[PDB]
Amino acid sequence: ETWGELLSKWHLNLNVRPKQLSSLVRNGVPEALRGEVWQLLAGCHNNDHLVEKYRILITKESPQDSAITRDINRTFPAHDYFKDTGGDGQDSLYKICKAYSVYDEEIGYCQGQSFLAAVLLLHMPEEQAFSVLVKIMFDYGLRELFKQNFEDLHCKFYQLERLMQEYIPDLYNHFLDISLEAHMYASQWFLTLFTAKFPLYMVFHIIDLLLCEGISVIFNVALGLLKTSKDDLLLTDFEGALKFFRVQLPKRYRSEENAKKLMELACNMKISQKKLKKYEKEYHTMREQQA
Ligand SMILES: [Cl-]
Repeated sequence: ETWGELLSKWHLNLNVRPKQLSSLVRNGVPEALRGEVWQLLAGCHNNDHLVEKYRILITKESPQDSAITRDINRTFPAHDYFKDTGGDGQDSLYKICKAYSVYDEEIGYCQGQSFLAAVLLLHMPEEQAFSVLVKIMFDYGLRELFKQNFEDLHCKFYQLERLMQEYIPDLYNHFLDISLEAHMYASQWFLTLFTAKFPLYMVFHIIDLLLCEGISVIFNVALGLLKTSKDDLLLTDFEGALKFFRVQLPKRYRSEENAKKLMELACNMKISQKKLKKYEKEYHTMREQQA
C-alpha cells in the first residue's frame, strides 16, 4: 500500500519509526504485513540471542505441563491452523508456551498466555513469535500484572473505574448502585489483552495498537467497549450485566464493521499517561493508608 512505501522507508532506518506510522496503525495493519510489522513495532529484528536461547529452552521440561495443555485445548481449537492436534500450529504453540515457562523462572507460564502466543503464531514463525511474546511480557509489562497476588491488576481496575466515573458517569453510577466492580468483568481484558474472549479480527487490531502505543491501550479499548454497549448495561441487574459481558458483548464484534467503529472510538477515547499516573499514585496512596 501506502504500507509498502512505509515499510521501504522504515527499512532505511529500523531504529526509528516513520512519522506516519501511528496514523497508519490506527486504521489496522494488513494481515499479511503483521508478522513483520509487529516485530518491528516491538523492536526485534533478527534478535539472534533470544532465538538461540529458544532453541535450548525447547529441550527442557516444563513444570507447568498440565496448565499449558489445558489452556492449549481451549485455544482456538476449531481454527483451521490449530484444529489438527498433530499439525505444526499446535506443536509450535506447545513449544512456545513451555519455553516461556522455563525462560521466566520467577513467574512461569501465565494463565491465558496460549491465546496471545497463538495470535502471534498466526502471523509469524515460531521462533519470532516466542521473541515477541517475551517482549510483550517483559518490555511492554504484561507479566507485571501477575506479581504480588495481582496487585498491579487491582491498580488497573481502580484506574478503569476512575476513568469510567469521568467518561462514562451514568454507567459508573449504575455499577455503584448494583455493586458491580471491575474485577467481575475486566480481568481477562487486561490479563490476556482481549485474546481470550474476543473475535480474532478485532483482537489483531488491538495487538496492532498495543504494540505501537503501549499496554495502556487496554484502557482505551475497555472504555470504548463500555461506552458502546452502555445502554445494554444501564438498566440491567447484577446477573443481567454479567450475562451481557459473557455472551452478547463478544458476539457484537463478530461484525467487522462493529469492530472497526470500536477501534476508532477507542483511539478517539485515548487516555494520557499523565492521567493514568495520577490515578496510579492515588491507588498507591490509598493502599498505603489501609496497610
Ligand atoms: Cl486524558
